[PDB]
Amino acid sequence: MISTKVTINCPAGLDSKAAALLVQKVSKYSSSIWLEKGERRANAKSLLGLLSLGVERNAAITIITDGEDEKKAADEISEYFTVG
Repeated sequence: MISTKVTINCPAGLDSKAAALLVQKVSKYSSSIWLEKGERRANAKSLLGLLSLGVERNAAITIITDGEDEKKAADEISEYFTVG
């Protein structure tokens, strides 16, 4: 189980476009993947869960990965949220 803290460097945070792209990207991994904002939590495979987080631009978020590829998933999700 890996916890990595990141800043959402996305113009409208996790809006429809950014949440939908995360859901697509995250299907490539075998690991369970969740995002956490304070006490709000969502499975990264759930468009509805991601949207319900209400993540805005520059929000501090925790990426939680758990499974065979958990370190790869953690690095690539953090990269997606800082660089694009």
